[PDB]
Amino acid sequence: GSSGSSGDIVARLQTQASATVAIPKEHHRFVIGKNGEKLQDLELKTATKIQIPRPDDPSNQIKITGTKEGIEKARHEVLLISAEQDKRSGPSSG
Repeated sequence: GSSGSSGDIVARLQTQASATVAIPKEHHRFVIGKNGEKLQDLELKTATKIQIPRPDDPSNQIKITGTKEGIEKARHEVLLISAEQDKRSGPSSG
């Protein structure tokens, strides 16, 4: 037992929310893609509005807006990737 017990509290879905993910500017790239395809796929697959801060801005937290399910998908992916980096081992070859 580590996670779960999501539960569901009676709540309408006639609104829009927005969340953020605190990550290092070094991982922001791993979310955008080698040339700039990753972010694209995410924005679509999740159908959310991802917004990454400039490489000179003191803001290293990404913004995700959309459907409770959409933002979640992007938040779960953006985190999974950024997390793996933290558990790195050596010189990522390839």
